[PDB]
Amino acid sequence: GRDQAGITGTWYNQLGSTFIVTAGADGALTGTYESAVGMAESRYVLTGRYDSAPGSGTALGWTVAWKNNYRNAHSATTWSGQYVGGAEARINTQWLLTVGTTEANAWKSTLVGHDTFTKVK
Amino acid sequence: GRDQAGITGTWYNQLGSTFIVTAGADGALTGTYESAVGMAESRYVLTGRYDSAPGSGTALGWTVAWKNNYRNAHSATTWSGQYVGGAEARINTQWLLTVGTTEANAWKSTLVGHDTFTKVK
Amino acid sequence: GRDQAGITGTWYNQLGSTFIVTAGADGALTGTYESAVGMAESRYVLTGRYDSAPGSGTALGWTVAWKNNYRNAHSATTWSGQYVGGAEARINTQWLLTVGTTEANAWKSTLVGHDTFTKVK
Amino acid sequence: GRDQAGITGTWYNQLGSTFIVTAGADGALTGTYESAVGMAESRYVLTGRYDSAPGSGTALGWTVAWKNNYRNAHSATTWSGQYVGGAEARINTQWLLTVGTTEANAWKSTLVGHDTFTKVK
Ligand SMILES: [N+]
Ligand SMILES: [N+]
Ligand SMILES: [N+]
Ligand SMILES: [N+]
Repeated sequence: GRDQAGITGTWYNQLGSTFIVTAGADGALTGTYESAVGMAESRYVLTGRYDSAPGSGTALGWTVAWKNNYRNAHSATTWSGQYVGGAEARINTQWLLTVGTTEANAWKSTLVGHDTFTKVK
Repeated sequence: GRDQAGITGTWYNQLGSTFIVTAGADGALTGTYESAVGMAESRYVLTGRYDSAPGSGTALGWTVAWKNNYRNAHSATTWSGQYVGGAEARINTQWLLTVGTTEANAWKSTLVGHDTFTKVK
Repeated sequence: GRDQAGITGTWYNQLGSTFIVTAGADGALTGTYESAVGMAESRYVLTGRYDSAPGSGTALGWTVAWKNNYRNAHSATTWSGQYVGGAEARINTQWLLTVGTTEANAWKSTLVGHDTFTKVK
Repeated sequence: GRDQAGITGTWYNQLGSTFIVTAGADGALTGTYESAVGMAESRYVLTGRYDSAPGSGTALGWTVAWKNNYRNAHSATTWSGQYVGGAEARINTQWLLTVGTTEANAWKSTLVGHDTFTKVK
């Protein structure tokens, strides 16, 4: 993949969170995510996909379900965005966080936000 | 997983699209997605995660990168939502679709929408 | 405005909420919104804008701050969408609900959802 | 309103755009928005609402329909967010931009993004 080498590795967001990803030649993303905010402790599995054949950014997305051996926040976040390489490489994303709720509370089950990931803290 | 059996199988959205998923005991989602709208032909790989231990819905998300052996739309969609079981089982989602763009066009790179998936067409 | 007459009046969403709007020739929307869900009782002021000169839908949006003489939920919702006329007229929207929070909690301050409004309940 | 004086005036986003707003004691926002990106030239009317009685930010939102005497982009943007006062005052927002489309293209009618407004450029 064009940006396979650029994506693989460790990324940090504006809040302190870290994620470590391997991009496969087949478009796969696999790794772990460690949050700095919210009901999250330690690492969580992440999986996703990217465009392996894009001047344009490389579109990608991934999911974390917020369950590991220390916490279950009954929720999942998806990040959708694009990787931009270079000396100031970035993964710029928007995200959706859905919490498991009763049907009566489903209208308020999904938060939206944005994260910018860089190679340095 | 509590809803592993409920999630695994074939789901249809309000637009005609189909997706087929296997939920693993470990929280993994793997399968294929076939769209009915947009720049999409045939099946695309999908991967995601769900809460394996939630009255509450089961939070989940998944990603499709819109590249296969017939099309490359240089884009990825993530769906975030919850599975609700029963006779009228549903996966209710919001989604984010990011297109790879130049930096100048990044402000207009992400679409948002919603899909409701059911077990019958 | 092309759809001024079509927009002006009373609309109902899928949850029971009601809103009453006047569309001005100048692109203004003014009216009241009464919710069926959440921390809301009675009517709230709404204001917005629409495209007065669009086969295409008419783009529009409006805001409600959730403060009236009975409740203050320290929050505001914006709806963005389009009006489609005809025998089955609809206003199809996505919405963002932001709650006032401390800076530490700002990452979780905005909910996202969707509402479909029709002329009949 | 607690933050009426703090909100009233001129704000600049990260892209260069400017908006000038008057906050009324009754929760009204009125003013003009001038974009730096997209199909926009000169000023457009904006209207919105804010929480006049919130440590917490002040929730607010507003709408711009992208029609003036120079351009009609057949679209409207809503911003939802919160005002935070102080020496580094900010209005932090998410936004939804809906374009008028045919029914067949409605699934791709709404863009999502974020803007941070400050009192200095
Ligand atoms: N965010
Ligand atoms: N949608
Ligand atoms: N919703
Ligand atoms: N954005």
